[PDB]
Amino acid sequence: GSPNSSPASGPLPEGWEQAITPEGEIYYINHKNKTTSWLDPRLETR
Repeated sequence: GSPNSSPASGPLPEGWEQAITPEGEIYYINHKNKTTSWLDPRLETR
């Protein structure tokens, strides 16, 4: 969905980038206050 279909249904807004910890566990990074959280992705779907 290059044009948008994909980076629009599961994008990563500035302040929420997905990555992996040195341990290898997958988690989300909050650059807003430099903190680590395991809460569902940005959009998720509350």
